[PDB]
Amino acid sequence: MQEHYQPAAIEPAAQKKWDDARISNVSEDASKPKYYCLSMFPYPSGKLHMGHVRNYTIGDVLSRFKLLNGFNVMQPMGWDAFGMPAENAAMKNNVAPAAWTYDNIEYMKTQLKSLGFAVDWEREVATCKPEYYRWEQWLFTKLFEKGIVYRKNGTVNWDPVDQTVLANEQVIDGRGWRSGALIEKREIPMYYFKITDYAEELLNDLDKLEHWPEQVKTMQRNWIGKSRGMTVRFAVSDDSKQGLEGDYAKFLQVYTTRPDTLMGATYVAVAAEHPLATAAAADKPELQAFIAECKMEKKGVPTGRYVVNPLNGDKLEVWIANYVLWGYGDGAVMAVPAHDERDFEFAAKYNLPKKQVIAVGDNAFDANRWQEWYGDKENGVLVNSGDLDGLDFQTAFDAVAAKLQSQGAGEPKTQYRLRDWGISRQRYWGCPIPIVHCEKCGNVPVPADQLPVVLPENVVPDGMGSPLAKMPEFYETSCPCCGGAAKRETDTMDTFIESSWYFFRYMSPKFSDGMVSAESAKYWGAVDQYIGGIEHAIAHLLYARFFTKLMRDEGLVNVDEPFERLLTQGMVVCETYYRENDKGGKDWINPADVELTFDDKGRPVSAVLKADGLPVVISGTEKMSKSKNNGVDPQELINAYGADTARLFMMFAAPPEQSLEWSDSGVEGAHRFLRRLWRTVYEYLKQGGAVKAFAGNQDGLSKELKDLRHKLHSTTAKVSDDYGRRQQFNTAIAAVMELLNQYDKTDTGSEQGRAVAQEVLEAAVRLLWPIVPHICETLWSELNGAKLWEAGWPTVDEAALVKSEIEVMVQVNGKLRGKITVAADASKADLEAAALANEGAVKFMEGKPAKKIIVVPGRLVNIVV
Ligand SMILES: Nc1ncnc2c1ncn2[C@@H]1O[C@H](COP(=O)(O)OP(=O)(O)OP(=O)(O)O)[C@@H](O)[C@H]1O
Ligand SMILES: CC(C)C[C@H](N)CO
Ligand SMILES: [Mg+2]
Ligand SMILES: [Mg+2]
Ligand SMILES: [Zn+2]
Repeated sequence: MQEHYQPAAIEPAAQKKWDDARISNVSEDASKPKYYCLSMFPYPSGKLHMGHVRNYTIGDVLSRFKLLNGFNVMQPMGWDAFGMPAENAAMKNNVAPAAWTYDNIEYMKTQLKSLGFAVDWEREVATCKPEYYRWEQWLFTKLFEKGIVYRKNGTVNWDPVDQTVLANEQVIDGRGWRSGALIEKREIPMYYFKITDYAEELLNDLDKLEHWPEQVKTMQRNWIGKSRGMTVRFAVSDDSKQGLEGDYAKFLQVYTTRPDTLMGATYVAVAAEHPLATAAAADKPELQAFIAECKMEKKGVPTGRYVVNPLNGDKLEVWIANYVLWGYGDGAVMAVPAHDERDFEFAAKYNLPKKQVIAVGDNAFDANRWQEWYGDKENGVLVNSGDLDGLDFQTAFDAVAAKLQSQGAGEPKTQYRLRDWGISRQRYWGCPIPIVHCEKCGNVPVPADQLPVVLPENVVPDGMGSPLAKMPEFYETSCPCCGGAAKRETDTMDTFIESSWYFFRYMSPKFSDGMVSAESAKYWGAVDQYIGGIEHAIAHLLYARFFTKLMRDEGLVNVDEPFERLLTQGMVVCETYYRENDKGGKDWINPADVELTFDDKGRPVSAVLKADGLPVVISGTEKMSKSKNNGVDPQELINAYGADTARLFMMFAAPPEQSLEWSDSGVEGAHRFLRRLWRTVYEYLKQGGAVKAFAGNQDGLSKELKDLRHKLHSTTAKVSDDYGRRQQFNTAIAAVMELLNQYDKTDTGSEQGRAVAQEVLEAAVRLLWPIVPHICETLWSELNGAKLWEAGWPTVDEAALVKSEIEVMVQVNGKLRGKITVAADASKADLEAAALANEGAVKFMEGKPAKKIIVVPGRLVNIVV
């Protein structure tokens, strides 16, 4: 064994050894229980950085832990290679998108292989390859036939800088998710996935996800935004039917989420476009006037027409209001000023009545001043509401529904804030949309036998709109239904399509007859463990659940939910710098290329780019990001310190969910521990070579060696709990450091000492193998001739956890009066102290003090009083 810890020697050799053994290349093996551990795959948008090291080392620790515990572990990696992240990176580096993406993939694969993650590289996928994207084109056509995918014009989110529409989940603070530019509204036709058809299932199935962070589930619940409401019909009065036709002569229909307040409605408000607006305004120019202004600030006019409250018979006047849009669904609303602030305003304004139908506790009701308990929907009971009196919100809701339905005057109605998912993009680098536009047949899907519609890879976008829209060699084609001249769709699919199903593709990435083979889907089931940032909560983590339910309903998979456990690792953060460019954007600058000037107290005041000595903007600590050019490249840390140092630092510096600020001192501290581990094994082997590890009954072992075995097996129990239940890796390392601390203070030079040292060191290197496998593999081979991954996870010897104690009898004047339990090395004075604390001795000494305390070593204490 060499004295110096030399990562450049031992890390390539350990990786070759694992690769040759094919430890990470797995099949559908029914002999071992499956474990599918997945880290969210990266965009080819730059070099990986130490934040990726944290993400992917967490996954590797969990994978290697389960591997040592006898699971069939699939841990796959691949490339989220289509769409805006890869294409924008290519354009920023003046490379064609395809050439950029494939070269960047090769660099990222080199970076990850140097880190020694236990990855099944035979399951590698690149989502920009036709072998991948043909299957999402397939699913698209299947769903398009059923109307679950559809094309429709409408108002959309337009990003003027990325020059594309965006989905609602890609608008962050009114800005595009990659550009940071303010989003505009445009009317552009788009292709949509009808995710609202699955809104109830996507909401309710969140309750299944006991092992997701509550915050992720709450964010998705609020994004879906279910509201249980009530459709309510007010019959039009017999004298207000002039001009109306059809159902609009019969009743006025409204939607409300407070049907518990229906007994308190005092008027209704109607849109300027709703038919009763027109009928009342037909002979009313002062009403056509309001209609014209309309066709915020609440303005309203009475119409003279009246409708009838179905629950109490009240006649209510219909109002035109500018706050009622002809897209409301009904285009008309009821008004309860006593319990809704908006209605309280528009009724205090126009002096419209306010009737109280809710009481919350003993709060007085002032009909002149609004209070926020008027809107309390959780702690209220109904008043002035007939047989609804005394009901709470949920009970009154169901009772109002029964009432309305008994007379056919209403029914429950659910709405959602969720809107359908707009997926088409005016961008080149993405999956082609398998649609052909025929002047005779309409928008027709490309038949399955003609998929994929292949994206040409030799395109350099000119930065002026959709490049495929300028390529008749791509879009001129024949109609698949009639054979006539037609045009391919030139919009492409958004990147989030590929990431919504890649975790199924990993199960059978070479399956050429479908998205995923039935046999492999049945074997791997769902992802047991998913690791990625909380930034994915509203987009990917919602889209992926939706796609899973789609594929299940197509009969491709048999799970309802893609990810069983989710760990959202904290962000590695570091300094950021940029310059404003002449295009109005920001050129981000790596901290390594910056020279800082400081203060008298150490404040960074100015910063310059070393290349030109010209200023840069100090932007402050922020998430390490490829797109902000602030990453620390792990390959450079590996070249200087070794991959194990990079991995150990990221696992030790904080609990995995906590933000982790970059520091060079953290790097050196991790390396010094690895030197300590190396030196500890080297010095042990130097003084006699390896021996058979202690095992079995430990009677006859010295107290110091028993204490070390207690610490050893306590440490195994703790690390096991930390990897397997708590998923906390910093405390596992600290626990092994404490074991080594005790080892250092223990004399292990004797024959039994060396046996215990071997046991300690064999356990330590296995306990740490998931975190720093290179050094642990190498040290194990110097200690022990067997294969580490065949020796398995260390076992807790419960016999080693029993404390060394003795029971001593206490007497008073010779008569035995009790029994005490003392440490095995307790002094004679500890026995005297403990014996005089025995309730038997105290009770039978009768207050008298001891005349003498006879002690027989470790057997008997005799208190003479
Ligand atoms: N600073 C970071 N700390 C921890 N995990 C990170 C960090 N940056 C990215 N990740 C994680 O790495 C995975 C891949 O993300 P991605 O490819 O978007 O990297 P990125 O640095 O965010 O790139 P980009 O800036 O182009 O979005 C995700 O699970 C993401 O949460
Ligand atoms: C699962 C994917 C949406 C992850 C992205 N490629 C990185 O944020
Ligand atoms: Mg369950
Ligand atoms: Mg990212
Ligand atoms: Zn046709």
